[PDB]
Amino acid sequence: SGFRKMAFPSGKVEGCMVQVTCGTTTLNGLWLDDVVYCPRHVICTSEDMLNPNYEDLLIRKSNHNFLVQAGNVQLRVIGHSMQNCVLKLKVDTANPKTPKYKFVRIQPGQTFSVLACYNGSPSGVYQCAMRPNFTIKGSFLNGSCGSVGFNIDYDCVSFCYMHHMELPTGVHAGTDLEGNFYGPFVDRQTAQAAGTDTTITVNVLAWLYAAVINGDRWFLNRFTTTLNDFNLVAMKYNYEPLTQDHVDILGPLSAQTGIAVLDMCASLKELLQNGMNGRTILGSALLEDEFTPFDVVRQC
Repeated sequence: SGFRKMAFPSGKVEGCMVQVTCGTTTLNGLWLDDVVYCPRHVICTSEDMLNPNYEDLLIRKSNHNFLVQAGNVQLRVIGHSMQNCVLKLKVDTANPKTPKYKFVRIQPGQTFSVLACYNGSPSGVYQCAMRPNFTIKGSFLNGSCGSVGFNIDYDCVSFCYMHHMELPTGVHAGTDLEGNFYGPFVDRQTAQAAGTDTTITVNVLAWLYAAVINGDRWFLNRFTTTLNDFNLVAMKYNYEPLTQDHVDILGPLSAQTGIAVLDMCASLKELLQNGMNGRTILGSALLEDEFTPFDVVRQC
């Protein structure tokens, strides 16, 4: 037993991180098949980021301006194009370590694993959630740019996130591997607002279920509730409102624990209306939202 915030094993993706250097900028790229994916602001200087025009600046770049380095060996670049905010560098060799992979755009509230890198080398791996405002709360020092996040299913790596930039509020932002940003952000160094960060209600429910599985039961009050009353209480407290789909997804956990979903909603409402009084749940003094229902089932 016990319950940890695990991340997927990272060996398949480590096999794929390279370093891309253009002009005086250096960040990390993703070498899959005979293509390398990286953020396009690899081509920008620092004064460039204040207001960059990417077609204009890309037009003063040719194939030999880009240094792709994998471990100690240099990749030969034989084509370059820009798909939204990712640059794609066609190189002359396939990655012999390319896994079975896919590019998927996740939805808010789902989770993934980030492999944090600097200079094409990994330094760490951690599990994080796509916030409802499409930012994430990561760990990214300079040169982390181009780090990717991913899920693994059996043998197949679904890439879902590539890091682009840190907002002036310390949260981070990025794109799918087709270059479209998660959220209303742009790759420009200007003041950009993230909206209200709400809590991923269904995840919190899944975690309370994980808590019951592992013996932590003290929050299980004697009430029940309705979906409407619960959304009332959720919206007062900046909680993403609960839908019958959410209730369905928690079916497995419901049946395993013998606790109806709406009874769980009653207990969660009570926790929202009265704090935790100093008790913990699974060793946390606050309500966790970075585990999906699928996360909880996989671990348990």
